[PDB]
Amino acid sequence: KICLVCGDEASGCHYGVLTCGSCKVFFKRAVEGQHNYLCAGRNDCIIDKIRRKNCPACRFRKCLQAGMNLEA
Amino acid sequence: PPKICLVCGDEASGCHYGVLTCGSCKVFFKRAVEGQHNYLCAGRNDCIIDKIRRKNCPACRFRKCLQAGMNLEA
DNA sequence: CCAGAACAGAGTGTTCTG
DNA sequence: TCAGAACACTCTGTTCTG
Ligand SMILES: [Zn+2]
Ligand SMILES: [Zn+2]
Ligand SMILES: [Zn+2]
Ligand SMILES: [Zn+2]
Repeated sequence: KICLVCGDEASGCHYGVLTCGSCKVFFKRAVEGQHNYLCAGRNDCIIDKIRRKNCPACRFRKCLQAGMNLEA
Repeated sequence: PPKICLVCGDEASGCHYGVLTCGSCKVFFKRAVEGQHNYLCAGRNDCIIDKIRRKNCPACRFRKCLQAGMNLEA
């Protein structure tokens, strides 16, 4: 019931990992797209519902470390 | 040499709300003071604020504005 | 149930003005 | 001079569709 990325209420298993709908589309957009993501911190940034917009670099790292896969 | 924003280090357009700043930090500060927002640092509150990363942490950005002396009083 | 599309909002940064 | 209004943009998030 809890997104393994941001801790928000999960909508199901997306791309191999239990996640919220916001993290689902964020991950796909991050993989397929082109951005400039740069951590302003130490790359330990806290990712939760309120702060997940703060550091997409760390959020995307968490997605990957959680094992999210587009071909899953 | 161009003038430098004391908040994010971008090119400064002049002195805004008491401090030499870029236009983006000018309008960011006004909106932060007047508005209701959720600003919580995801870091240690030491976050780097520059032109590229200034959008990352409005909490640290606002802190820098205040520490630089920005105010609406004059 | 889930992927992707369609739709919509938050926050930002610029130009324009007196 | 600098403060304010307002538009357009990016990144984001929810509802809809197959
Ligand atoms: Zn999530
Ligand atoms: Zn980070
Ligand atoms: Zn600035
Ligand atoms: Zn911060």
